[PDB]
Amino acid sequence: PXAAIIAA
Ligand SMILES: [Cl-]
Repeated sequence: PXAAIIAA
């Protein structure tokens, strides 16, 4: 979930 936010 933390990577999801950063990538987005
Ligand atoms: Cl961006």
